[PDB]
Amino acid sequence: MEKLVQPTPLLLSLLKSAGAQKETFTMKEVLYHLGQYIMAKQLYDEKQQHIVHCSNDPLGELFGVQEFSVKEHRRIYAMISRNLVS
Ligand SMILES: CC1=N[C@@H](c2ccc(Cl)cc2)[C@@H](c2ccc(Cl)cc2)N1
Ligand SMILES: CC1=N[C@@H](c2ccc(Cl)cc2)[C@@H](c2ccc(Cl)cc2)N1
Repeated sequence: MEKLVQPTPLLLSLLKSAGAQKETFTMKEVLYHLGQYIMAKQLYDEKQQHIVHCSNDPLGELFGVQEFSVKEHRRIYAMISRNLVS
């Protein structure tokens, strides 16, 4: 069975605002809901669509960055892990 992870309060609140309805998730599920949030908030750069703008959004504080690239996967996993229960 795939390992389930447990978002801490702020990430959990974001995930549920995006439609999530449980407390533990596979990493694939966490990433899915985050992608939905980013899409819904229109955070992608208009010309460089790999870039997510966080400087005007609470996601910036959650991840601790101003922009990130969807192509930097290790970085994204790290930003999520800081928001998972150890
Ligand atoms: C969950 C997801 N599906 C893709 C998509 C792509 C286009 C559309 Cl219309 C819907 C979903 C992608 C996306 C969303 C927005 C942008 Cl700017 C770039 C990539 N995110
Ligand atoms: C273009 C695209 N690829 C997916 C992905 C899936 C996994 C990873 Cl590590 C990167 C991009 C998804 C995404 C983007 C950003 C986040 Cl935070 C979550 C999901 N959007």
